[PDB]
Amino acid sequence: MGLSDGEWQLVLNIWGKVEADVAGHGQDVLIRLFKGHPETLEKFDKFKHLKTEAEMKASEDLKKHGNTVLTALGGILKKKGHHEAELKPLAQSHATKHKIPIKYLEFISDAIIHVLHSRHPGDFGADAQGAMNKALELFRKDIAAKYKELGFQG
Ligand code: HEM
Repeated sequence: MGLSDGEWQLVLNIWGKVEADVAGHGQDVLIRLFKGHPETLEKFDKFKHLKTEAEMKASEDLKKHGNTVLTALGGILKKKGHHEAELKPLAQSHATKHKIPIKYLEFISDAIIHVLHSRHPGDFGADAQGAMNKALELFRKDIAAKYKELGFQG
């Protein structure tokens, strides 16, 4: 499931573009996630009134969440697979406190890739697409294993 050094370089180069506007990218990720998979939105009582894309884009609170999520994921990606320390608290909260179904991590991975195509079509070529897919697959695989270790089957 690992990535080569070259693959990690493609991942971190496109992530570098995300880092120019972490909150905005993160907002767009959550908009894609919530619109495409409304069951995910249901996990956020505070966002229940957000129905349209425009309403979601207008929400500074959703933007803050976008920043939270992509800040943590960026920290994980920069470790190039050596992310035990970063993954531990995230698995613990999402498995045992928030109880977020493991499938939703696939949905958010898809959403990240959608946003990268949307914002960076010139710089997100097929090699970067493949490498980013591998990186998100590794993250998902590792956090799914932790979910089970923690006793969360959802
Ligand atoms: C790339 C995947 C994700 C990352 C990096 C991520 C990151 C985080 C971080 C850093 C926090 C705050 C600290 C904590 O409680 O752990 C958090 C809180 C939370 N996350 Fe996630 N998250 C991810 C995916 C999801 C998904 C897919 C959902 C639900 C659909 C979700 C639901 C929550 C909820 C309900 C909270 C508590 C919200 C609050 O009370 O403010 N997360 N997330």
